Amino acid sequence: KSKRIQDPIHGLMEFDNWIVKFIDTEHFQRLRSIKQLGTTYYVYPGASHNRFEHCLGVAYLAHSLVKRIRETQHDLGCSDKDLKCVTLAALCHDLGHGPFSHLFEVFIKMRRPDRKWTHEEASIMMFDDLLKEHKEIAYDLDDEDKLFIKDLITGKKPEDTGNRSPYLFDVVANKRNSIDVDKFDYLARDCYYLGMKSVFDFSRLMNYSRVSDDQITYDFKESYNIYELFHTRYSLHKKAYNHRVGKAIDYMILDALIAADPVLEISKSIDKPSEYLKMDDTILNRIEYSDSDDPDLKKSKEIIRRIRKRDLYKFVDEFLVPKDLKGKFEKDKITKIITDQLEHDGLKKEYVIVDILILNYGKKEENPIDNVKFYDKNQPLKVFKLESSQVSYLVPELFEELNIRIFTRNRDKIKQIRKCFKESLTKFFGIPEPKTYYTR
Amino acid sequence: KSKRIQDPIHGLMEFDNWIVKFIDTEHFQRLRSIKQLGTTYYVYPGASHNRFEHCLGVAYLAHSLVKRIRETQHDLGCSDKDLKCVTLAALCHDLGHGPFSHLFEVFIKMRRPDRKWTHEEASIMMFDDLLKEHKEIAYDLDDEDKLFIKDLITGKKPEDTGNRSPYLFDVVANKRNSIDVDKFDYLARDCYYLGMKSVFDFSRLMNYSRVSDDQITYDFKESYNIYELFHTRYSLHKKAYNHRVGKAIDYMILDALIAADPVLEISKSIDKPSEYLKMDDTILNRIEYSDSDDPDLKKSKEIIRRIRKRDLYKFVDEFLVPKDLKGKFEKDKITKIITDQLEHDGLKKEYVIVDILILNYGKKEENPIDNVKFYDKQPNLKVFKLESSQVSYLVPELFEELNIRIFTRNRDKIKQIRKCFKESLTKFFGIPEPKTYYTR
Amino acid sequence: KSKRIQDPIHGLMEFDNWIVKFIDTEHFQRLRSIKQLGTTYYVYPGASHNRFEHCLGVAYLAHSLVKRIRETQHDLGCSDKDLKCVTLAALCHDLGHGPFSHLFEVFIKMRRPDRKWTHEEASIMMFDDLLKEHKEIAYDLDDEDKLFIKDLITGKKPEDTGNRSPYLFDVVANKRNSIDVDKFDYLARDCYYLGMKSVFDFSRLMNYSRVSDDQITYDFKESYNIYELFHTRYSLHKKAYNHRVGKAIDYMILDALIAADPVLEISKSIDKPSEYLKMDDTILNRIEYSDSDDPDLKKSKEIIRRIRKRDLYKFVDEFLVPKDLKGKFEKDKITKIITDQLEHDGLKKEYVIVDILILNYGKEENPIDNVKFYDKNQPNLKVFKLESSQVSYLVPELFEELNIRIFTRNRDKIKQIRKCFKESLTKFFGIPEPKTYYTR
Amino acid sequence: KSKRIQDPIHGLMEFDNWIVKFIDTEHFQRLRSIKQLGTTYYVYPGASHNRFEHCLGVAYLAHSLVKRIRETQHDLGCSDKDLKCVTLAALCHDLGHGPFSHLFEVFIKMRRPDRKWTHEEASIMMFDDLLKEHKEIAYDLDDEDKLFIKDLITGKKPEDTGNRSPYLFDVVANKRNSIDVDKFDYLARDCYYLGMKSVFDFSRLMNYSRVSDDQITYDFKESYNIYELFHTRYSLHKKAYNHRVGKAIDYMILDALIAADPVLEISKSIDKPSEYLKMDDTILNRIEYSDSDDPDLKKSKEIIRRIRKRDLYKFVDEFLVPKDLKGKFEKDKITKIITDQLEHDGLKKEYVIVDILILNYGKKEENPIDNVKFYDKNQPNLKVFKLESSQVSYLVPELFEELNIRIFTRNRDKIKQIRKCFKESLTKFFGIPEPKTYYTR
Ligand SMILES: Nc1nc2c(ncn2[C@@H]2O[C@H](COP(=O)(O)OP(=O)(O)OP(=O)(O)O)[C@@H](O)[C@H]2O)c(=O)[nH]1
Ligand SMILES: Nc1nc2c(ncn2[C@@H]2O[C@H](COP(=O)(O)OP(=O)(O)OP(=O)(O)O)[C@@H](O)[C@H]2O)c(=O)[nH]1
Ligand SMILES: Nc1nc2c(ncn2[C@@H]2O[C@H](COP(=O)(O)OP(=O)(O)OP(=O)(O)O)[C@@H](O)[C@H]2O)c(=O)[nH]1
Ligand SMILES: Nc1nc2c(ncn2[C@@H]2O[C@H](COP(=O)(O)OP(=O)(O)OP(=O)(O)O)[C@@H](O)[C@H]2O)c(=O)[nH]1
Ligand SMILES: [Ca+2]
Ligand SMILES: [Ca+2]
Ligand SMILES: [Ca+2]
Ligand SMILES: [Ca+2]
Ligand SMILES: [Mn+2]
Ligand SMILES: [Mn+2]
Ligand SMILES: [Mn+2]
Ligand SMILES: [Mn+2]
Repeated sequence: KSKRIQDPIHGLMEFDNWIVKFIDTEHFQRLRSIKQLGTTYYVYPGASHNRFEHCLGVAYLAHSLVKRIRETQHDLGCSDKDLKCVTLAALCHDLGHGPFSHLFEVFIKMRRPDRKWTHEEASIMMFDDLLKEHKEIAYDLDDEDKLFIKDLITGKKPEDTGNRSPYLFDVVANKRNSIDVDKFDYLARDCYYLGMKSVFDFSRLMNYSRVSDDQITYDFKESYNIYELFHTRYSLHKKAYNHRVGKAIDYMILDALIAADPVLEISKSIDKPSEYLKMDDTILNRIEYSDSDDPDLKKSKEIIRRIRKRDLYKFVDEFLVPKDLKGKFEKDKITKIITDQLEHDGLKKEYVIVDILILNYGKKEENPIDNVKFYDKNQPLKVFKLESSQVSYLVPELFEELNIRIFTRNRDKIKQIRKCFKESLTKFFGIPEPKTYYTR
Repeated sequence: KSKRIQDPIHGLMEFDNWIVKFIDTEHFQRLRSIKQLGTTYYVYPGASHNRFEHCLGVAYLAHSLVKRIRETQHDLGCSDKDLKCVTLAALCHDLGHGPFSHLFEVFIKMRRPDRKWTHEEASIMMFDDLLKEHKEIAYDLDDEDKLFIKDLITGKKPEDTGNRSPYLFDVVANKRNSIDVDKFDYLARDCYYLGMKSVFDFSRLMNYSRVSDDQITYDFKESYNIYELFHTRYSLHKKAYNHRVGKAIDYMILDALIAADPVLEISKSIDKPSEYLKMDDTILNRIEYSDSDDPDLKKSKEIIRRIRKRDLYKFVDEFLVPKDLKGKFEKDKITKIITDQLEHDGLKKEYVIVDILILNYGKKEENPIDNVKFYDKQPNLKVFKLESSQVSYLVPELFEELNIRIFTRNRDKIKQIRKCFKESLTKFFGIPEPKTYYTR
Repeated sequence: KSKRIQDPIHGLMEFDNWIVKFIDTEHFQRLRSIKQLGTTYYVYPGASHNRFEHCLGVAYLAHSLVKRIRETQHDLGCSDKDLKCVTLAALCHDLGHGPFSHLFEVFIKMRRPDRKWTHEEASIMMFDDLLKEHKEIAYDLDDEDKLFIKDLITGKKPEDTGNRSPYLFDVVANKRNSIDVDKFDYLARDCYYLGMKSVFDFSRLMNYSRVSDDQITYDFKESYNIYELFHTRYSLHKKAYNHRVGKAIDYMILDALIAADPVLEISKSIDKPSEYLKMDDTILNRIEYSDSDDPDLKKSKEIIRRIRKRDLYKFVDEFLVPKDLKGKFEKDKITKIITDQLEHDGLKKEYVIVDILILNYGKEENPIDNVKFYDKNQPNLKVFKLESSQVSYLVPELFEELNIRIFTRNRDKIKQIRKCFKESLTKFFGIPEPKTYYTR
Repeated sequence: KSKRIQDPIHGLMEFDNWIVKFIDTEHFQRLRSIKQLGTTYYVYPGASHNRFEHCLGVAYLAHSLVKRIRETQHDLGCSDKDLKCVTLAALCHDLGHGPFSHLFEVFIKMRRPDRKWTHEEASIMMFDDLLKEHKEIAYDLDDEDKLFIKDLITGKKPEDTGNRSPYLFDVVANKRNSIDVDKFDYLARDCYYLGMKSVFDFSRLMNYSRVSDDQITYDFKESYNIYELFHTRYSLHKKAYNHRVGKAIDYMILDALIAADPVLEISKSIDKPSEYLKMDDTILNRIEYSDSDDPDLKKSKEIIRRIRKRDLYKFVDEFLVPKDLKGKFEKDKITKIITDQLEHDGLKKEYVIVDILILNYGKKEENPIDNVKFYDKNQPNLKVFKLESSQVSYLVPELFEELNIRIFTRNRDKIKQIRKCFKESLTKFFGIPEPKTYYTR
């Protein structure tokens, strides 16, 4: 009946036999071969964790959070089916992730930019395919139930929630608060495995929440803890997720996948669920260990061998554009002028890689503790909202960061591309003195 | 002939006999009876630690850091005597702390305002008496070495450093960076004992620093870690150090010390070292259990019995002043108006307590990382200071935050003076509807 | 009403309003000044915790355990009244501890050996006085319920459990198994504060237990966890509790209390609860800082100054008896021949101290004795006992250890007393060569 | 030059540039695709770590320890070459590990028992190939240094260590104490990743040791800490390393490997370095993601399919032999009685699996604390001594060598039936009329 999974983050998690059925499926077990942080493992060797174990924690969190809500608020009318759908939604929210997680999206964009593929779109396809091949374990699931699970995976804004337990949309994919149990898991899981520390305490948000006004409301004593949630995500982005060598290795993995695409048809595995079953991170080993004499795979094997020998794409120069010049930036425009500068004075454009780095705290430029409602235990008083002049705390110095990083495929000539970077910056942005991150 | 002391933060601490004899002085062992966090133990039962164990950690960190500097930079001319002086400075930096730690500094502030007594001065007096009664253990120290220890304890600004190893002044009492091993210990110690998490890693700061420009410079990779030093301290202030009930219990202690002062001469103990040797946290127990029928001591026991019954001074409300009204504030000027407001409607002044809270991200109002010089293991020309864009992270919204907190010695008139605080706020130099802490 | 208290081991413990009424009493608040490990703080600086916080954890653990039992086994009939009794028993079990915890028990044994006093008896008396002094609290409990609480504080053998929830006797003071939530707290709290590690995990024993056969049964997969409970207690005794310098300072505190006993009536405070409320660890400070001219206070003050100066009683030698000579041992007899040996061939007998050390793993019982198990894998309701032939794990080399440790009050001579010990061993025991620990 | 690598166990690890060139070889980076705990990840999802990160820590600890010895005991004569040699042994001590670690040894033994191939032999084979294909990075090593490095990986008894710094054999593969920095790392790394606790503190063992009598001696105050090293490893075996379902999936992987061997020739990979370079855990995916219709491949594909659907081999029962009955026991002889009993009154023997579990507190039935020499800081004149019941009392295993007979079934419908045959064959093998198995109540 009930199962028990030992996890370093959540301890011992209990899953009912109903949950276990969807777990013991080739669709979900596929997540064991998909790394949670992609190429971070190649810079932070502790980041070996996969999306499989992360999804178990989100399902455990969502099930127990909704179970606490149902039992403490019996007048809410939340049914057993509502608890089952939110548990399946949490369990299958990352089912559609591809090899190296978000990097597969960039790969498919570079290959088929018109398909507009995204990982949670594949989550819908994989969820349906699991229900088709294992309809026995989903006998109790209705057609309106099946769409409920899919709508919770993607999340809905507070205006288009409907009448099917609107607070349940705050659990897995939060569009109003961005405070969800999925973030509770990976923030702590990645912190644990990267060997990093965090102040945010998700257990207090797990137990000291409540449902009011069709939304999950939190104790007003937890306001600074909610601050530390997005602070942990901000710090994780600034310390590990956006590491420069990790991005250089990311572009090498892309060039390898592109080269091996015509023979293996990697960018086509997303068209069929049967083909997506076999797509995971082991594709890198398949290319590496391929003995074929195809010039595509030979180029792809060379890039993979370059990873193993640490002969990676080197960094050239970085530039943070000021907020005053943010309006003039354009990814396609800045790429053309830079490549023209290499073509005019320099070498081939094949060497240079123009990378864009967008760091957004919260939702765009929105402050923390926005659209979240608070309560007081003493006053059993309507939900309230704290004003900007009522609470102060730590804040990101720059809410929106625009960084134009330059990588070179060839490690021979870096100083010439570094000079060419300043030449392109002074005539696109007009700044006579481009204050690049490598100042003089 | 050394001694290894086991500690939950630093593991096995190694102490040689030259300082062990200093640790085995009744002057140092007095710190066993002075809690590190004063009255925080009454709200956080885990905060049981005292200043004695903290000072052992600081002495351990100062000795190991300076020993590494001596073993890695032989050209600095740092002697074994210089190792002794900075180690002794660390051990005795908190020697002059009184009962309930900083609570005693504000007790003497009322009783003897002209004295302007600080625990840094008592540390000098206590250190002097230590050498007076234990001159057998200070035979190799001259007055120059003695005066060096005094200066290291008080800390000196970079300009007033002299040529007696100016870099050593950054070790125990940093007046330039605020990055000292004292902060290293108690931040890790308080987090461990309070049960709160920290984002700071002091071991990295200990192992990745070098001496240059007559100061302590840090690796560029530790820039984020330096931010998390003050992040951790800020969060600790916002959650534990400045707890409202902690200050409520504080004001009770001050009142009880005031009533017992004409009988016990508590405020006079800071004048003679042999009188100060008998002054610690236990004076509350001595007053509580004393059976004398003195009228001045009767009120002290009544206040102390109020603590045991948790019939404490009740928090009423607090007001976070806006940035625009900071210059419009004056502590003594505003206290007049709430005194006049209470005698109009309500009761007498004896029930209200006005409290000022100054929360500082680092000493005073400045970003402390702007005073840290860094080095990049691509050897830069000289040690450099981080520019505006070289690094961006979590900055405080208000570097200096002023909070007007209102406490009452009567628990029944919580709403009569909650109004009078708002009427005083709205009538003093403010706004039609003040937004205090409990306004919604 | 309900209050939550942060604890570094249990996180956030919630106490109902009826529990807070007991906490907010001078009887219970007295435990704030009763160190959990007595003089261990003088060897392990991290052991600054008190009996106050330990008691909160036992109450939280006991309450949470028995409440989960009723919510999962409704057929048991465990009423809300029984939940109240076992929670109070856990909260007040250590209410009778005196200064330095168990050390005070040895002190009263040496002073009034005919009283046969124990802190449990003082815990009942402190519980009776608490109710007498607070008539407004604890209205639900009747006289029969008051007897139940006292019986749970002392514990009862399975033959005298009665007919009112006999399983509840396993929660606080377990006599048939010794597996209780009291050990769950201090094993973890002492490890945390001493800076030690343990394999035992009380949380697994908390949520995976079942009540049957009028007792508390456990999952048979936790049989090795039960092994590690008693392993952790055995390891804590062998590493911290029984430290040789800890016992040396123990005798110093005892000698000082003896001198001051006629004046201060320390050993007589266990007769009147009103006198016992002022009996806490700060009594050492009142003696140390006394200005009285009585000769015993000077003798008491001189010993305390020896503690601060670290001129402690020096450990001379220690001898472990073999199993075949255990029966030929008697504390009074071996002390006499050692005393007579010092008197004839040596110095004054006041120098030598003869200390017995008994270390029992659990008598000589096996750690899985008398605990019944249920199989969660196969759905079952019957309990079973694991035979010794179907389990194998770690086990102490010596289940019972008897050591004769000798300390001297005079550190001028040691080798002389050490020689008298060896000659007394050959005269009291038939061995010609003494297998002491200071052989070489 | 030097590089700093962040690790959750050791924090920041520094590596000199010469060590980095070995790390950045395809032979070392292959360990990124080999799980440290084999199939344990299928039971404990936190145990996702690979041999690459574990070997990084071991080389870091081995370098730190030996570097300290050279700086605190100049008179020993430990050369830079010696420090280079032991660090390389630590980095390559797991170089020849096959897919799912210890599982591959059983696959070679089952397929080719005459070879008796061990991953130390493959470690030798892949270490020689590492230097052959990267000769520019090993220019300073001579033939004797290579023999020094190779022997440090295996380890040597105290009677077989020469005069070339014999204490260094205690750093990576300790044959006298079993106290090496290999255990220092994976004991902590496995606990951190499985989500389990440990009483051992390897930091104390790293700094409170001293070399004398051609060995590594430990401070007297660390005697309890040493006991907890083997306490932690013993506890890790009883809950994680020897999990029944982990062993059940171990046999599933084996059956699928034998079934796929005629087509993929997996067992031949242990012969040529170039082929073993492609040998890692990913072969589980290549077999299940192939598309050929070979009947041998179809049999292995089904086994992998039952892994994903948790239609695994079911644990039947376990029998701990008594100490008296341990002398009268033989693996091949007891197995015949069980198959004969199942072929008599049951179904075919293809469903039953006979597994013999051997748990050692040390290496065999010796106590490793009896082979470590201790010293005293307050008595430096006193020669290093062994523990001789003088303050030597702690927790020891009841059986220093635990022998367990476990039965697995390939079909879950015959669990109760095979359970009877296990007790039947137990009665006709041992002189025990009523055997008390694991599931007997
Ligand atoms: N070299 C190397 N670094 C690793 C490896 N695994 C994790 N890392 C970490 O990831 C980071 C990658 O940086 P580098 O390997 O130096 O890449 P790079 O900066 O282009 O190379 P350099 O220009 O020589 O510094 C390193 O600093 C390591 O801390 C590995 O296998 N090899
Ligand atoms: N001296 C001293 N030791 C402390 C103190 N706090 C904790 N300890 C620990 O207590 C242990 C025992 O104290 P010792 O000073 O060694 O007592 P002792 O063994 O009788 O004295 P010695 O003759 O110097 O060895 C030491 O090893 C320290 O690790 C302290 O404040 N002073
Ligand atoms: N009452 C009480 N609280 C404690 C104690 N120890 C720690 N605390 C914590 O300290 C916090 C302070 O709250 P209270 O003691 O109730 O003080 P208060 O808020 O002024 O009192 P109330 O108005 O009744 O809430 C509590 O929330 C507890 O979590 C204790 O011994 N008694
Ligand atoms: N079912 C299942 N168990 C897992 C999984 N991952 C880890 N485990 C753990 O492995 C343990 C044993 O696996 P089980 O699925 O129970 O397989 P089994 O014990 O041989 O057979 P059953 O208990 O009848 O299901 C479980 O108790 C889980 O804690 C998983 O993905 N599915
Ligand atoms: Ca309150
Ligand atoms: Ca000593
Ligand atoms: Ca099972
Ligand atoms: Ca680099
Ligand atoms: Mn996710
Ligand atoms: Mn300090
Ligand atoms: Mn207790
Ligand atoms: Mn290894």
